[PDB]
Amino acid sequence: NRIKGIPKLDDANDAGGRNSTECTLILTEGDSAKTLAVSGLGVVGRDKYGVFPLRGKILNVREASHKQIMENAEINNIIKIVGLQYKKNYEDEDSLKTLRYGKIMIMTDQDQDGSHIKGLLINFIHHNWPSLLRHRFLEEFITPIVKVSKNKQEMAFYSLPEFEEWKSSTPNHKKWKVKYYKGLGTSTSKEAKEYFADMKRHRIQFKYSGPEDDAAISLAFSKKQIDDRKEWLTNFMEDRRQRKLLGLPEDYLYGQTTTYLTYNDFINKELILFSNSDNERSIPSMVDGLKPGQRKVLFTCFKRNDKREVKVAQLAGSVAEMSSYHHGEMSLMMTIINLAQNFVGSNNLNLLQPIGQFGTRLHGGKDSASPRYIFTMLSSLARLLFPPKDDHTLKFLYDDNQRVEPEWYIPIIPMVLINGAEGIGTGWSCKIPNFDVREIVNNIRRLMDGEEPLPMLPSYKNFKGTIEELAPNQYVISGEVAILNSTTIEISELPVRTWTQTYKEQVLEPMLNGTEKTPPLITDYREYHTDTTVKFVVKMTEEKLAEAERVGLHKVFKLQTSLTCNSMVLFDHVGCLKKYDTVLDILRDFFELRLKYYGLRKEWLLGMLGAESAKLNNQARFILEKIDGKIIIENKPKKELIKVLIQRGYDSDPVKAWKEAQQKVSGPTFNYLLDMPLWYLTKEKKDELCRLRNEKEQELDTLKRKSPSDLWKEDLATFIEELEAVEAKEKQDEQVGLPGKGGKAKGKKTQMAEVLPSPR
Amino acid sequence: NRIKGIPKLDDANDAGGRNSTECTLILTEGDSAKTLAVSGLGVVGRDKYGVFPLRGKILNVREASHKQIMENAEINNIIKIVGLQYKKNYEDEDSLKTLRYGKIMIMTDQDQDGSHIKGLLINFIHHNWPSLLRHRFLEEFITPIVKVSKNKQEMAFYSLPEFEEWKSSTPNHKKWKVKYYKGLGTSTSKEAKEYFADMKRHRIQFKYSGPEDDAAISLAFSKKQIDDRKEWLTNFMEDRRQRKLLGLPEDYLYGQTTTYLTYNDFINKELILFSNSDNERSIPSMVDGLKPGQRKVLFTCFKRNDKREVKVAQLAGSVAEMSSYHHGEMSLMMTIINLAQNFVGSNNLNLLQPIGQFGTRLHGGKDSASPRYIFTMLSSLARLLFPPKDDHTLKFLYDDNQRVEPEWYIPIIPMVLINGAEGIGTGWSCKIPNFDVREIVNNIRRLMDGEEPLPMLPSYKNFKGTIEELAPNQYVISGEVAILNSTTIEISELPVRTWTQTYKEQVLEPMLNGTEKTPPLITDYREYHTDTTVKFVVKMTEEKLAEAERVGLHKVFKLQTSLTCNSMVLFDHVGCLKKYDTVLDILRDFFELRLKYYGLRKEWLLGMLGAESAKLNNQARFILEKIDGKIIIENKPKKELIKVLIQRGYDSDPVKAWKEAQQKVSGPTFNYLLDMPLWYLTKEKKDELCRLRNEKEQELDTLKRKSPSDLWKEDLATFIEELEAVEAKEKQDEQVGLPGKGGKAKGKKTQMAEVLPSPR
DNA sequence: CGCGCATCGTCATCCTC
DNA sequence: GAGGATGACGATG
DNA sequence: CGCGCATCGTCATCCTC
DNA sequence: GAGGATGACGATG
Ligand SMILES: COc1cc([C@@H]2c3cc4c(cc3[C@@H](O[C@@H]3O[C@@H]5CO[C@@H](C)O[C@H]5[C@H](O)[C@H]3O)[C@H]3COC(=O)[C@H]23)OCO4)cc(OC)c1O
Ligand SMILES: COc1cc([C@@H]2c3cc4c(cc3[C@@H](O[C@@H]3O[C@@H]5CO[C@@H](C)O[C@H]5[C@H](O)[C@H]3O)[C@H]3COC(=O)[C@H]23)OCO4)cc(OC)c1O
Repeated sequence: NRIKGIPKLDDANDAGGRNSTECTLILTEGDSAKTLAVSGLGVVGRDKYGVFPLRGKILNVREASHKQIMENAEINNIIKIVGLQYKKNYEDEDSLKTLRYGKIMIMTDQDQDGSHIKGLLINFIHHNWPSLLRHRFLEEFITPIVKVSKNKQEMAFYSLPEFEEWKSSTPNHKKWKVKYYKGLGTSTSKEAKEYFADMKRHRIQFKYSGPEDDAAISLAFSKKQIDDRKEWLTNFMEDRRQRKLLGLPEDYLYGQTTTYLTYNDFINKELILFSNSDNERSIPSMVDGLKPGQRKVLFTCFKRNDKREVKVAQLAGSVAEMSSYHHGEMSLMMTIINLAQNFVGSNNLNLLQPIGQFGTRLHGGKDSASPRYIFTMLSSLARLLFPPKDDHTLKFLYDDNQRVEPEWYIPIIPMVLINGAEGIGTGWSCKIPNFDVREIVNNIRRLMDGEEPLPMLPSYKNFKGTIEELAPNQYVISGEVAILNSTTIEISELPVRTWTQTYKEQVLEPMLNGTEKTPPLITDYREYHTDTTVKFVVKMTEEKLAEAERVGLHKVFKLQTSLTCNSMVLFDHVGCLKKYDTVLDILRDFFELRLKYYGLRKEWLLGMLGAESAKLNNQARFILEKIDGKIIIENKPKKELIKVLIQRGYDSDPVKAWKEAQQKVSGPTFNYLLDMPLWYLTKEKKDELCRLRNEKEQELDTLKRKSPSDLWKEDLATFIEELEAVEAKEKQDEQVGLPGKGGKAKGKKTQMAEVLPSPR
Repeated sequence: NRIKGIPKLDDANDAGGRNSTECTLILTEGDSAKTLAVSGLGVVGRDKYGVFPLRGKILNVREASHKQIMENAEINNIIKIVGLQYKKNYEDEDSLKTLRYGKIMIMTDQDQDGSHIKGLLINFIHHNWPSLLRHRFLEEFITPIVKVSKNKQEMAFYSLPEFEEWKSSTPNHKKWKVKYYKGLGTSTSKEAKEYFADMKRHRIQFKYSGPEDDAAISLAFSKKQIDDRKEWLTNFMEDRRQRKLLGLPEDYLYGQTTTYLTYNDFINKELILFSNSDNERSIPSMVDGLKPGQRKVLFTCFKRNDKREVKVAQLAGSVAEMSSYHHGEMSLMMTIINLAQNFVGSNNLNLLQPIGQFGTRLHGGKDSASPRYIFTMLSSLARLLFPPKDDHTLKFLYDDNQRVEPEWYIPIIPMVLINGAEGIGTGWSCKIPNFDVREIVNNIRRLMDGEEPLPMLPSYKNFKGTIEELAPNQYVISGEVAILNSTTIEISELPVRTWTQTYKEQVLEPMLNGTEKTPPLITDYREYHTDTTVKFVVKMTEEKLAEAERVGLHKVFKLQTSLTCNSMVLFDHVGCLKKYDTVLDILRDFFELRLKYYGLRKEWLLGMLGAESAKLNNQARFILEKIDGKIIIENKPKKELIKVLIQRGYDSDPVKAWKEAQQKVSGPTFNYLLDMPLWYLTKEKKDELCRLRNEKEQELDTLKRKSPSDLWKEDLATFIEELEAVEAKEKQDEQVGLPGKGGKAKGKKTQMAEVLPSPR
């Protein structure tokens, strides 16, 4: 009785023989954990140790079809390794002895990712074998997350709140050399030996008491308890907000040694952190509409200038190095590719430039090449969207004592209304279609005036399809068809979410031949597709055309598309989630949040210009004094020079003062009055400085004269000019994409008016 | 008759039916070529087009065992796709019609890599079916390498000599916008349409006339014609040297349209370039002993400072970006890993620092983690090995109008004698064992004195094994065994090339049990292996120990290792290959090449110090003149100031003069006399400058007084101090690697003296 | 260096007793 | 006792 | 994101009629 | 003619 199916399994010495109850099956996530286990178990033993590497997410068997259960080979092989039988109750001790193993130990990192794997495993086990949750069948192995060392003294920490309490309870901080442990590649064999030297500290079992815990086990895995999970997340968010406001430290686990672990606290304390993290990283906020990955990428791009092009794979490492990215490399490259996509039906305004094959509009749009095959370059719109002067507005986080990206940004327009926010998280989701960019400026101007803004319509770049709204939060999108002759027909325009391969396989194949129930509808079809436009030389029987007209062209060819927008939940500026009703309310909230910052920017600009103004004034006064002549330069000591500078009414460095009043808002400094070359002593330099000192005075007087209003329009004027330039470049690209072919012929076309089923 | 084995094959419409002679099978290297073909053939057609992607190198069937032929599944599937039969002659037209295809078109890039694939394919076909080389069975598809564009005017170029002739024949260079085409990811569908628009230009067939060409076909594929290939490479190298000396341009192919292609020119012109490139990139030179990949990595590392650590995957992109690396990413990361390995038996002096798991000495040393899992940091020895002042000695290449790495370097010691040169190329190879680093300094000192240097012995870091040389260019290496008791035995030291897993599987398993012919030799064994040391608690019958002693301990346990060093072929400073005889001759040649550069460095340093010396002298004179006072600073025009500076004997910028005399070796410049701040007018600055101007004079007088000799020893003194510091750090690491265990017990040990078989 | 299984939740079709 | 067969190998496809 | 086949040539074992 | 079943989906394992 031995396993020979997969070679990756570490067959134990007693796996299949005597002492089946003492056989231990270890599940290791990822693949580096397998190497760590092979390197570490060489000292402890090999008899009661069978290691199996894990791939990743586990298929949820609680809600799946019978065909779906037999799909993943690995899940099926788990039974072959263990020996489970669905139609047999494992209640008697002999039934437990029958199994090839007696205990299952799973090990994960201190991150929240392992919580999902543990929950999926508990679901897979309890869904068919609840009675096995009381016979010491499951246990857990843990790892450290951070270690401090000073003078050969090490301390173990397994929780971030534990580390925070250690910092709050110990004096002389920044003395213990700190070392983070984000992944498995950091640990070595010498550390694994110490890890396996103490089993009572890491090898911790579980405990089950009362059926009520099973309800919690079902809480995160029931499709009928969505509102219950919503209330659960709401209670947790309220508790966290109250604790942060009161400043009381939260609770954590693994403070001292533990033998068992209750399921109720296990669900209420560990998996909830993964749920909160997934929700924070999945859906963007309403202020800037940017996800944390896009935020890190854009911040790293802002860090440099990037005048020339740059590789994607090379940029991903630079982003991960400074943004503290700890989610592999594939996800970041995928996010960069999604930011790079700008074809029709995907986005309306990108932050990069299309260089290479970023996926066409024919086959899924995901047929792009390797990130190193393709190149990229920053766009010119980002400079106007995020002005650099806004760097002094938001407060950055402090991780690793490093200046990192902020929590959000302040754009000139809501990005959710221009690129769409499609986020799927726990408790809620977000799906907002695109709109027109030209109407946004008119709406903002009308709102600045104080009039009721007109209702908007979902628009797309390079899309001539009309959209009519019958019921609120519901939209119908149809394409355009051209009838050249009573026999020939051509589809002019396709609606959103229409891929060439999918539409072909789902429409042309059933219509071409006679299916099991439908006669062959079409007689001929051709696909002269260009890079962006489509062509359909399709022939049809004239008699069948009348029936198609009576039924409906959009109905027969399936050109109609219905969408509903109800999940208007976004992260507020504070951090809460509120289900919204209309777009205009979101625009008004953004307008108020933006109005709050005109005074802040004005206060930051006011006085800052005055600082350099006074500095130049003092420099000019020093030059005039030198022209008159009182300060002897004949090897005078610096002490007398500083004394004269103080006695003659010369202030210190204003830039130093503004820098000092930034963290929380010897003696005098006069380096700037002595770091000036002799070129200042020339006539031309003095003449140009005499007006350079007034060039700043003009702007200072204008700022003292101008109001906080009338600035948004002046800022938008340059943006509209740049947008017209970008549209001219797009028209030039269309001229480049012009082969020299003839224009589309005019033909009869109609749009069907679907009866309103009064849905919702 | 259809193919259903692999889904990757693009089944043609006529593949298996009528018109078998007209069926065309296309072989595409890599995987991007398959996407390019799918994107391009959509316009031309799909009936007579069957595309198959290629994996890479092809197994050589001309010299392989019968078992080896049936190993690669892809090679076997090639027959299933085509329909070849080994025991059937395809001479009659009906036999050609029987095959599923009539023509084979292969396409590769303009690089030399495709030449190897084409040669392997020609070998695979001709080895069993020569008669098929005369019936239009094979053809070729080509791609561009570079394109120029200006004012909507494009020109195609397929050869680097063609591009050189175009540059030499056309005026107004740097006007046509150039675009390189190194790989397949650069080309787009719009370019593929133009590529397939002209078949007569790219689709070129072949021609065979006379059996003599077959000899050339065998020349690059015969294991008995090694000397013939050596003469062939020698003739080509001599011809290239003569053509470069005479300045005559070489010959190239694809100048005009061609219908056929002779095999003789095909072998003598295209594959020879791949052979030369592989030979240039495989074996390092004798001057620095660094391969081009190591050279690019080290140059990129020199470009930056790298005070902190850095990732390997992140560094690889930065190396590829500046060094013009066009060989993927895996090879560069593998080269970095090889540079990072410093364990016993691999290297003696690395250029990096071990951070992470770089592979242990237990399982092949190739069990390291992902390049992003591990970190790296530059060592401190590189600063002394390659002084920055040597940057003005060698002339860098000019690729893409960019300053790139040089062709070689000038180290203080020959790297081949400290890290080994193991290169395998066409025509020759190189395998040089390691030696002792301490003896190199003594040998160099003795050579500088003028005495005959003592013979050296191959040494290794942390290796106590003795080596005795009986015959020249031959070495015997043995380990050490400890006999604790008449029954117990332990192996103290293992010889070079001894891996724990391999030695165990090849020695302990046959000795433990009774094999088909040998009784069980050992009775027990234990493996208490540490990170570096080994332990063997092995028991043996006392009676069998006497027989083992009579036969030989090194002989029975296979502890002896024999190696011969005969391939002493290295690239000379000129570029030629000369088979060397002894190491001392190599040391003398390196000593002469190094002596040639003392005068060059002295000439570069002489005058350069004088330039800043005169500059500081002029600055001090200007300060003294200002103390006396003649130059009025009252808004005087710059023209009068320049006139006074000229009339008072003040020279221009010497740094500008040295910069001008570097490429081939308004009016005056006085910016440095006016770019000085007022701090120079202070007493302390003047007092410190009065001695700073003489600090350079002291070194200048010392250089004028010192000789070109006595500099190498002074340079080596700091290097020996740093080497002692590095060895102290290694001893500190050994103290870190000290668990606290007891020392190895003293025991009887012996080294066998093998009889000399007088080999070679 | 291309190959491949899933998660959270929301919704458009869609088909049969 | 000697010649064909088996792997060691290091950059690249 | 780990999985896997080869090339150029040189040489150490190595084993059987 | 209505309710359970099937995929669309976007960041990560
Ligand atoms: C191999 O070893 C491990 C794999 C993984 C998974 C994974 C799992 C897979 C799988 C593929 C992958 C792969 O992701 C895939 O990338 C693809 C690239 O973008 C587009 C094309 O499509 C993506 C797939 O949607 C995604 O699934 C890995 C990337 O990083 C991960 O986290 C992924 O196909 C089969 O099951 C986790 C591990 O432990 C931490 C492992 O040890
Ligand atoms: C998948 O598609 C393609 C693959 C290739 C080969 C390749 C071929 C392989 C194969 C693996 C590989 C892989 O290299 C492997 O890296 C490994 C990593 O370092 C150590 C561990 O061991 C190396 C292998 O020795 C090497 O073989 C590719 C890396 O870049 C290449 O050039 C390699 O295993 C099976 O056959 C070329 C192509 O066309 C351009 C392709 O389209």
